[PDB]
Amino acid sequence: GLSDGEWQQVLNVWGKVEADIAGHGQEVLIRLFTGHPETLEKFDKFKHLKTEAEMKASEDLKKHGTVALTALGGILKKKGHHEAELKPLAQSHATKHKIPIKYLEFYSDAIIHVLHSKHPGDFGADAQGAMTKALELFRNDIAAKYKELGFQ
Ligand code: HEM
Ligand SMILES: O=N[O-]
Ligand SMILES: [S]
Repeated sequence: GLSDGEWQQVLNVWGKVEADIAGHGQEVLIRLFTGHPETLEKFDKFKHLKTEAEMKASEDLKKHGTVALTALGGILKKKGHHEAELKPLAQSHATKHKIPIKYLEFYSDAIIHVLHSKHPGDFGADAQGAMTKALELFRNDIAAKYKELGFQ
């Protein structure tokens, strides 16, 4: 788990996302898709996009970015007591969307990158530590459900 101090830092950083959830959610998926084009292939409805500019221009991409980061935000605000929130995501991502856990690692990395890129000099070493631990906690708990489902 995380200490109370660490959860405080996590949710303080999340304040930055909450002020522009769609812009942050869009940049996260653009960073995913451009750094790891295999990820793009899991979305039939984005799979049409060839270029980053079409990605930037895509209002449905922004919308999905909003859906995804809102769901992460809700999970983070449970400070690890997130069993009921994780279950359906584990199930849909492992069994319907067929998303290898490695791609959730790429996604977590993309969140860190995007925070530094939008807030350079304002995402301090303590905050990156705490945010990385929360994301790892999420991945570990999801990984347990994937194992249960035989996906990984
Ligand atoms: C923190 C990580 C993530 C969160 C919180 C998240 C959340 C969500 C949510 C709330 C939905 C809609 C509800 C559902 O289908 O369960 C969704 C749909 C989906 N997610 Fe994720 N997701 C995450 C990571 C990923 C990653 C890494 C990928 C692929 C590389 C992915 C692929 C998808 C796909 C394909 C859909 C279906 C999209 C559609 O409507 O056509 N997700 N995600
Ligand atoms: O909760 N103090 O690390
Ligand atoms: S997603």
